[PDB]
Amino acid sequence: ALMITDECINCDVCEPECPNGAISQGDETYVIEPSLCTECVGHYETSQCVEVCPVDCIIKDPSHEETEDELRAKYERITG
Ligand code: SF4
Ligand code: SF4
Repeated sequence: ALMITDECINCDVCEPECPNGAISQGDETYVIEPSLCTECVGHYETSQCVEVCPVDCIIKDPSHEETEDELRAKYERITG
Protein backbone atom coordinates (compact mmCIF):
# COMPACT_ATOMS: atom_id res chain seq x y z
CA ALA A 1 0.00 0.00 0.00
CA LEU A 2 1.14 3.67 -0.54
CA MET A 3 0.43 6.59 1.79
CA ILE A 4 -0.01 10.29 1.33
CA THR A 5 2.37 12.22 3.59
CA ASP A 6 1.82 15.55 5.38
CA GLU A 7 3.16 17.55 2.36
CA CYS A 8 -0.19 17.03 0.46
CA ILE A 9 -1.47 20.42 -0.77
CA ASN A 10 -5.09 19.17 -1.03
CA CYS A 11 -5.32 19.64 -4.75
CA ASP A 12 -7.90 16.84 -5.40
CA VAL A 13 -6.13 15.51 -8.52
CA CYS A 14 -5.19 12.06 -7.28
CA GLU A 15 -8.71 11.26 -6.03
CA PRO A 16 -10.43 10.50 -9.36
CA GLU A 17 -7.38 8.54 -10.61
CA CYS A 18 -7.56 5.60 -8.19
CA PRO A 19 -9.10 2.46 -9.67
CA ASN A 20 -10.23 1.14 -6.27
CA GLY A 21 -11.57 4.30 -4.66
CA ALA A 22 -8.76 4.05 -2.12
CA ILE A 23 -8.17 7.81 -1.87
CA SER A 24 -10.50 10.10 0.08
CA GLN A 25 -10.39 13.62 1.51
CA GLY A 26 -9.13 13.96 5.02
CA ASP A 27 -9.26 16.62 7.70
CA GLU A 28 -5.77 17.84 7.06
CA THR A 29 -4.63 15.79 3.97
CA TYR A 30 -5.92 13.24 1.45
CA VAL A 31 -5.62 9.71 2.75
CA ILE A 32 -5.25 6.38 1.08
CA GLU A 33 -7.30 3.47 2.65
CA PRO A 34 -4.71 0.68 2.63
CA SER A 35 -7.09 -2.16 2.35
CA LEU A 36 -8.11 -0.71 -1.03
CA CYS A 37 -4.68 0.17 -2.41
CA THR A 38 -3.11 -2.53 -4.55
CA GLU A 39 -0.46 -0.13 -5.73
CA CYS A 40 -2.44 -0.30 -8.93
CA VAL A 41 -1.31 -3.86 -9.56
CA GLY A 42 -3.86 -5.47 -11.86
CA HIS A 43 -4.98 -2.29 -13.52
CA TYR A 44 -1.93 -0.22 -14.44
CA GLU A 45 1.85 -0.75 -14.72
CA THR A 46 2.48 2.11 -12.28
CA SER A 47 0.63 3.96 -9.45
CA GLN A 48 -1.80 6.39 -10.91
CA CYS A 49 -1.99 8.69 -7.86
CA VAL A 50 1.90 9.02 -7.87
CA GLU A 51 1.82 9.83 -11.56
CA VAL A 52 -0.43 12.87 -11.10
CA CYS A 53 0.67 14.21 -7.70
CA PRO A 54 2.08 17.67 -8.29
CA VAL A 55 4.33 17.65 -5.15
CA ASP A 56 5.52 14.03 -4.97
CA CYS A 57 3.99 13.12 -1.57
CA ILE A 58 2.66 9.60 -2.06
CA ILE A 59 5.17 7.04 -0.94
CA LYS A 60 5.28 3.48 0.21
CA ASP A 61 3.52 2.98 3.53
CA PRO A 62 6.07 1.24 5.75
CA SER A 63 3.31 -0.18 7.98
CA HIS A 64 1.77 -1.94 4.92
CA GLU A 65 4.58 -3.66 2.99
CA GLU A 66 3.02 -5.96 0.45
CA THR A 67 4.56 -7.95 -2.41
CA GLU A 68 3.52 -7.90 -6.09
CA ASP A 69 1.71 -11.09 -5.11
CA GLU A 70 -0.23 -9.70 -2.16
CA LEU A 71 -1.19 -6.66 -4.30
CA ARG A 72 -2.33 -9.03 -7.05
CA ALA A 73 -4.27 -10.98 -4.46
CA LYS A 74 -5.80 -7.78 -3.07
CA TYR A 75 -6.67 -6.69 -6.66
CA GLU A 76 -8.42 -10.02 -7.01
CA ARG A 77 -10.48 -9.67 -3.78
CA ILE A 78 -11.47 -6.06 -4.68
CA THR A 79 -12.56 -6.80 -8.27
CA GLY A 80 -12.85 -10.55 -9.29
S1 SF4 B 1 -2.34 14.66 -5.76
FE1 SF4 B 1 -0.83 14.83 -4.14
S2 SF4 B 1 -1.05 16.89 -3.36
FE2 SF4 B 1 -2.87 16.47 -4.60
S3 SF4 B 1 -4.33 15.76 -3.15
FE3 SF4 B 1 -3.47 13.97 -4.04
S4 SF4 B 1 -1.72 13.51 -2.66
FE4 SF4 B 1 -2.27 15.57 -2.10
S1 SF4 C 1 -1.52 3.45 -5.86
FE1 SF4 C 1 -3.27 2.96 -7.19
S2 SF4 C 1 -4.66 1.90 -5.85
FE2 SF4 C 1 -3.15 2.97 -4.46
S3 SF4 C 1 -4.09 4.84 -3.97
FE3 SF4 C 1 -2.75 5.16 -5.66
S4 SF4 C 1 -4.14 4.91 -7.42
FE4 SF4 C 1 -5.15 3.95 -5.76
